[PDB]
Amino acid sequence: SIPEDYQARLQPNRVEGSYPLVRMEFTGATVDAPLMSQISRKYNIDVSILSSDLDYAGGVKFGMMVAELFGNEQDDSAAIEYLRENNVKVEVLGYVL
Amino acid sequence: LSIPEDYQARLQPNRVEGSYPLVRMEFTGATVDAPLMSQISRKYNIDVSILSSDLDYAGGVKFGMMVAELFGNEQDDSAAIEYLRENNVKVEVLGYVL
Ligand SMILES: [Cl-]
Repeated sequence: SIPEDYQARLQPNRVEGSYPLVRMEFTGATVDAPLMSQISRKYNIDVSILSSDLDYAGGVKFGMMVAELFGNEQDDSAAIEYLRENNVKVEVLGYVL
Repeated sequence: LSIPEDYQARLQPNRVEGSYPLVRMEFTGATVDAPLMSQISRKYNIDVSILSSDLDYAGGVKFGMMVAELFGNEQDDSAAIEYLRENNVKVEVLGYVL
């Protein structure tokens, strides 16, 4: 489920002037922390949230979020590995030009 | 419009020591097109602890709701809430979580 105007602009590889579009999955294995806040501060990422379907039930926060990550290549790569280190599953769908 | 049991039990009408606001934020096509959670995370040093979100993007518009606990100082969270409102996010302070 990716909006069609983002699809039309989605490329497989990173070109000049494009930014990663990610789908992030959260489960009861994901570290319990304000991770979007932390990468916003630590790596100078603007997390442009497109869609989310996160829920909290039975003591667990779970679901998915799709976001475009605005920053530079070094910073967005660092932020993606930080999220993976904290057990967010991150799929880099492509780069939005 | 639901809020998880365990949060409900801890949710107070007023701000006490060691409590933090729980907010419900509504996004419509009137909301400024900006990475607002990132912006308040930096500008006001707010940790946005997201409980639930139901945000969709269709037809050029992001819309829906997000419920989050806002961790920071009282001065900073009040400033961040006003910043969100100024950017046309509807913000309901549901209470304070102790
Ligand atoms: Cl946002």
